[PDB]
Amino acid sequence: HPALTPEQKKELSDIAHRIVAPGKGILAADESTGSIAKRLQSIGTENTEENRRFYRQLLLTADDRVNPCIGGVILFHETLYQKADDGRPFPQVIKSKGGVVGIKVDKGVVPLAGTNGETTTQGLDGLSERCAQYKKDGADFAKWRCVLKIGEHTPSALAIMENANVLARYASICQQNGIVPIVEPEILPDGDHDLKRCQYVTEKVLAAVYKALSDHHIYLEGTLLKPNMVTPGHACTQKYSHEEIAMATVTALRRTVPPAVTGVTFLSGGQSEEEASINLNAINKCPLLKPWALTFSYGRALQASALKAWGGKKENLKAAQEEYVKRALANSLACQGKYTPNHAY
Amino acid sequence: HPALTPEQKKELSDIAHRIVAPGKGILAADESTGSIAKRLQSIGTENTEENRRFYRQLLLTADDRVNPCIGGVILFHETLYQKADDGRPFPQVIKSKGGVVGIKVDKGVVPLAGTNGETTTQGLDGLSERCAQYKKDGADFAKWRCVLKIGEHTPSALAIMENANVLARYASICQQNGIVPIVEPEILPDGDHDLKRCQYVTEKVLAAVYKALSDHHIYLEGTLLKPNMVTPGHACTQKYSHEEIAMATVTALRRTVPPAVTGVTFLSGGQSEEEASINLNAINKCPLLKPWALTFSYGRALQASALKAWGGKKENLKAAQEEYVKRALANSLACQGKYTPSGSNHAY
Amino acid sequence: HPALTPEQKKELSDIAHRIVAPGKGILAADESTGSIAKRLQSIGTENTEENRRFYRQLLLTADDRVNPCIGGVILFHETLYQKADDGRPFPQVIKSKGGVVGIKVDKGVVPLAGTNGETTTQGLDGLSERCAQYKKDGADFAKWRCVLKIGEHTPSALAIMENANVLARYASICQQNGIVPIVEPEILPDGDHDLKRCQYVTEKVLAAVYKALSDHHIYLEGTLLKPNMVTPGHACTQKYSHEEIAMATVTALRRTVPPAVTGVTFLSGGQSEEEASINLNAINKCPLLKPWALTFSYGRALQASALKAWGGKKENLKAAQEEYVKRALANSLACQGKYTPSNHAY
Amino acid sequence: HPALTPEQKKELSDIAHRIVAPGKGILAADESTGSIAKRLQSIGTENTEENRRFYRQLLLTADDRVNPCIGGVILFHETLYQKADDGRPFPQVIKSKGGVVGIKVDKGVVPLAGTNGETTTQGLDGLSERCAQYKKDGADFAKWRCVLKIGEHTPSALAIMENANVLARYASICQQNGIVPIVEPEILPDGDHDLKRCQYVTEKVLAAVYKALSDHHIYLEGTLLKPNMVTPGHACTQKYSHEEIAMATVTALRRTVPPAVTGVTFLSGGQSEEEASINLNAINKCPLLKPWALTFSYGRALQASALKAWGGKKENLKAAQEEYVKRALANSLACQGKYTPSNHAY
Ligand SMILES: O=P(O)(O)Oc1ccc2cc(OP(=O)(O)O)ccc2c1
Ligand SMILES: O=P(O)(O)Oc1ccc2cc(OP(=O)(O)O)ccc2c1
Ligand SMILES: O=P(O)(O)Oc1ccc2cc(OP(=O)(O)O)ccc2c1
Ligand SMILES: O=P(O)(O)Oc1ccc2cc(OP(=O)(O)O)ccc2c1
Repeated sequence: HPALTPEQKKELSDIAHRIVAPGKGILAADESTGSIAKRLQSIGTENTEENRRFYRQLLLTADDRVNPCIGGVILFHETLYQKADDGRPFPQVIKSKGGVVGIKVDKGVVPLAGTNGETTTQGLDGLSERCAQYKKDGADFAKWRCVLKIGEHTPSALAIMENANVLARYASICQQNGIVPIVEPEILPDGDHDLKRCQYVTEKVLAAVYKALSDHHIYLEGTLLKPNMVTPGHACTQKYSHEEIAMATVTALRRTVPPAVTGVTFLSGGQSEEEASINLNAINKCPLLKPWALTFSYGRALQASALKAWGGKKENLKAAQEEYVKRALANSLACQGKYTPNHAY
Repeated sequence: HPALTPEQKKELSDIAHRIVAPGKGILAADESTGSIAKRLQSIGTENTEENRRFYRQLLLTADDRVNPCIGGVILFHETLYQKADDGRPFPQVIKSKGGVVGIKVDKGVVPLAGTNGETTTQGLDGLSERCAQYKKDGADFAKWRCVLKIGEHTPSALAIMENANVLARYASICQQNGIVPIVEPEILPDGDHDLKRCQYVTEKVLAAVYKALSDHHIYLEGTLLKPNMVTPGHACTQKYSHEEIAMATVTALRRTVPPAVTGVTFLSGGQSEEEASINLNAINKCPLLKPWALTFSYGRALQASALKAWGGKKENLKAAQEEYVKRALANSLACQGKYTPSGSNHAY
Repeated sequence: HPALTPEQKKELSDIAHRIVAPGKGILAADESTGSIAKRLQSIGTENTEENRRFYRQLLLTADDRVNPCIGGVILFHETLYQKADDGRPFPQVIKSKGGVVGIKVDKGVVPLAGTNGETTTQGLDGLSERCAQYKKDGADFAKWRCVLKIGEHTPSALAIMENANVLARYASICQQNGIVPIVEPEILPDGDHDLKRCQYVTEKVLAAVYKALSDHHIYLEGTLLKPNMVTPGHACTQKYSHEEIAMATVTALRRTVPPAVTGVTFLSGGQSEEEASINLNAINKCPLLKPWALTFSYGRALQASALKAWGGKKENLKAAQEEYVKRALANSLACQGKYTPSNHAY
Repeated sequence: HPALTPEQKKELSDIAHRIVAPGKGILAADESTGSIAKRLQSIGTENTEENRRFYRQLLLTADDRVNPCIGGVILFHETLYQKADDGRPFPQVIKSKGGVVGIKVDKGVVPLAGTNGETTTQGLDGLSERCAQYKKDGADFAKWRCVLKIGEHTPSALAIMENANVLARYASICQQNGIVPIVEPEILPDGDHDLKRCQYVTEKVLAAVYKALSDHHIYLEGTLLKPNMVTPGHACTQKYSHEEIAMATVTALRRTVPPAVTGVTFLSGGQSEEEASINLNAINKCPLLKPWALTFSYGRALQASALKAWGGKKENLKAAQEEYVKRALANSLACQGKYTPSNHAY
């Protein structure tokens, strides 16, 4: 009673490797209806199904310069079943440009009673049947987001254990259905903590994640990790260089992520488009041994400038697509250490 | 940042105590559509909504002799929103007879990959909103069933840990919504294992359950436990007395269940009606100290003869209700150690 | 492959029940040489082997009024091999008065690196052989003390897990050698935390303790628990009644201690002689259901006045023994709820 | 509350890297008195301190061809304080040849009650003081051996958790004293299980080991791992190539051992001299990515021919040393993948 056959393992490993192939990263376009509404609101655009469709089309149909930059695209359920103006389903559009289609499958955070505002994430019910259908409809990987926060009593032992366990359940169900799970334990940058505190918490969270994945018999070669970079908190007064951020990030990963993991696809969080590229580039130039692909799974850091240039106006299509292409090319170079605009750990 | 206020704790504790008050147990009538279908096929009756309504009505409207016997009734979702012939919602029927209304909220078992046929249970998604709605609609306690199996390499560490964890998540969400959770970690009797193997596994499962409930800040006084009795496997060749089953059961509970737990409501599993009554009565006569109510949460051990006597025929209503009443009375006496058919310590 | 046979289980259960039989508790006299030195220093007495022997003799040979009060006596290694003036080994003196002999077997606390001053406890190496010898030499139960502290980031997950685990190892070894283990996870009263914080930490620690005992296959009927009472911190500004202390303590125990545990023998900690008796009495009068004996395992709360009355002078023997008898009698009444000098909010 | 300062970290990391520098491995000569007795008995030699000293001297004073092969030497306590014929302490002999001195610090296995013959390991009591003394006396790394067995119900959850936890306690204490800990969770080859069963158990054990090291705040860059290679059981009838053994071994390590671990020093266990060299060579030629040194920490695989050529006779000194030197050279090439005498299926 092994969880997976050699054939199933090969399929998962091959998918995971395609997504993070050299020079490639992930466009994270899986904002739910409530979250994308706030993005559209920031440009005074109504949150209609058509406006959401057109915006996703804008990103997915950028010119072929993005093909070598984008190994995967994460979609929200609605977008997976939408079509471009030429009638092609968006999964077909993505594949025709050399991309793997991903689907976000979690159903949001819920409060953990007895904690200081901590959450876990729901979405396991009927997940297997959903994954089998998503697989039939063109998806080959999935995403599940857990959220943790650095504070006085947080993240607590309960929150670390519970989020690690539910990530492992999600990963197990995905792999039974031919879907590569992206494991996203995000530690929010909120607060005034410093770099080494983020590093400490990240190390503890990731140790818990991989012990849980082991307990649940997860095939690591058929997974990806989507962590926060190790950074000071948003309100931290002490300032750090990108090389220090890179060193703390790579050290934390080296202390917790088994080499069998196929790749690490960083979330951009609250970083600017340039900051996310500079940090990712510094991570890839960090002189330590890094036995996994180190690339991007960016939302805002790929979309910010495209969203503004668009402004909800059809005539700004080309201008908006150019901004996205410029960030896709930048981060493709960053994940190779080719982008130009220690014992203390 | 405590999970619950003193007012919320009092509500949950008062509910839990009402359900298992002396002489009272639970009617477990929460079979899902697929499971009740098998019950109806066994008496050649069609599985229609009306036949399900009629059958549930048959149990819930039995004469007032059941009132001091039934502290609680577990319903399936459909039944919570059905009505008796007089137009009364079934929850109002139950309450008017002194019972607390329960709702089963799990969404069935699912396979754990990498195990020898082991499962966990799903049903957490949107559970808080469901509990708030069920509370509004008259439910005060809930049920969630996890299933474990004694076998070669089972129950495994993973299966024990995961089922305990999901039970604790369910219990936490229930208590946030004023619903008393019934925690049901059922160890099936399938297999040829002997009595002391069942006792060992039951002790290990219950220790994991209560550590998980602690980790998730569960208020034990506002919970009930629905375990298997400790019995040999169905295929075991060695035979045991009811006194030995009782001693093994009470010993396992005394080694694992904190006295703050308000009550233990046993499942009947594959036991016959009489066997389940005799065993419960022996459990209550066991001379060891037992700091929780020890009563019943019975499905087939309350229903089997009523279902048969009914046979799907409206003219058999009174005869079917009489069979149910008889088992309700029997088990009311058994959960007091007062049941009669007339109506070594360190070896464990 | 059960850990114990029915015969080994009966032996352990019988011992545990003798120690905590109704009206009985434990004299904890197992201060090591460095700790008893501070006690003798407090009365201007030199810390010699003979002064330690004499002081322990004073306690162990008090008159027969203590016999129904004292179910057990915990000794330090040295004392287990000392003799009274009549030539009798101290274990024989204890047994002759109806007491079970206990031996402290831990080797003190050690720091946990990476923690905010937290410790675990050492003493497992060669413990099985030590237990076998102690059993031959008249001991039937043992004691092992872990120490946890309430503070900003303490007790940490690491400290709770590690102390629970080492207690389980100790208990397992003891039970293989016919010794009933007393499991002592002391949460110190140091600090300004309030009563509900102590209750919260005590509930979490004891849940960890009993999960570890389960994982290690410990026979609970052949164990005793020696916990702190649930009290405010020593420096807490909010004040509480003995009844609140009792309610918080009994509630924490009811939420964590399986009924199979044979007895709970409270440590006195920093409490005065009278405070420790009043609190134990209030615990036994608490109206909730308590399915285990609730009695005492007291050091200073049985010894403080005896030590002062002695003052190191052999001519104060009887006066000092009288002070210990008075506290033994007080606490025997208290563990029955017979001593006189909403639960949903917990 | 960080466990170590940057300076303490630098020292441990520097030591760890010196031991497993390219081409180098470890001579494991830390057999205790009882275990070396079995070795000497197999060559008809009396187990006296002098014969133990002479045999250890024979190994430690082998000619300078072993200097680039031997990065560290593990000694038993007795040997750390013995001297060569010329009066030089053995630690000075080792260092004068470019070797780091190691000390075995565990006190052997003890049974876990309630298990099917499983053990944990003892040795924590007073370990901090022992480590500080050993550091003073020339040791810079240590070894602690836990033993697990593949059987019907083994290794159990209890055995895995407890051995991982005690290994982490040992590692923590070592690092507080400037000693690099070698963590040895040996899964025995006993039994008739196949290669994938060993791989499965090895992955589960190592995942538990590294979670425990994380919980105890262990600095992984200042540690080494001494695991079993992944092999079929001794009584398994199915046959495997060295390339399959290598693939299963590297796959297991890639799934569990964080890249920050400085090196993996395989135990030889029951393997012959040639088999252990050939397997280590195939491990280093395995085409998968390996972010740690993969070298040897060998006892009998370095000593077997030398012990037999010696036969307890002083006049066989040079013939015996020659056999040891030949195996040090062989394994130095093997840990470089230069010794000569589908992946989804794992
Ligand atoms: O809860 P929902 O809004 O439905 O899901 C989310 C939540 C956060 C996200 C963040 C993203 O950017 P990045 O931080 O991954 O780079 C991209 C997509 C995201 C989708
Ligand atoms: O999965 P479902 O069938 O929908 O839910 C179930 C499963 C098992 C049951 C067993 C019962 O009898 P007892 O074993 O509690 O006495 C009573 C109700 C039950 C309901
Ligand atoms: O560390 P050592 O000194 O060797 O052992 C101790 C430590 C604390 C003690 C406290 C006591 O009083 P109580 O708290 O048990 O009532 C009695 C004996 C004690 C012995
Ligand atoms: O129990 P003790 O005898 O005191 O210690 C041991 C036990 C096993 C050993 C195995 C060795 O060979 P290898 O398996 O490390 O290659 C070398 C030294 C060993 C020492």
